[PDB]
Amino acid sequence: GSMSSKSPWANPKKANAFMKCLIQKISVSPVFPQQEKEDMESIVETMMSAISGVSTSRGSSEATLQAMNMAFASSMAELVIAEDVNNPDSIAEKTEALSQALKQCFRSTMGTVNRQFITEIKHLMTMFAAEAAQEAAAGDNE
Repeated sequence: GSMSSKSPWANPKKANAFMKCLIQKISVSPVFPQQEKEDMESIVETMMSAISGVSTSRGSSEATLQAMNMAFASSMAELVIAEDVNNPDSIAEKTEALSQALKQCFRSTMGTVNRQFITEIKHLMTMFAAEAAQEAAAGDNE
């Protein structure tokens, strides 16, 4: 909103709602296969496990905020890499859906249209996928 506290992963309570919001959108599987849902479910449990590992409930750290934020993007990026190499067309549709999901999820949580996280996530996702794709292309050379 006009004035809102920037507590993305800082507050697990809102983090859970934010994550579930994005997770459920993906779980809809309108274009992506339900196979990814099972992997995603494992990722969600792992991310929650990681949070538990970081702290039982009370505790915070800059390392955690950055590592977990990067970790969420990295896990999605890994899924993106597989889809990108196998079929980049899917990525275009998938990113459009994700863009919509991010906008709706952020507005439904923090209610802030900051695209700093979106830009960072997209940048890392594109950078990681691009690098991976180049490696995949190099591996599958002629």
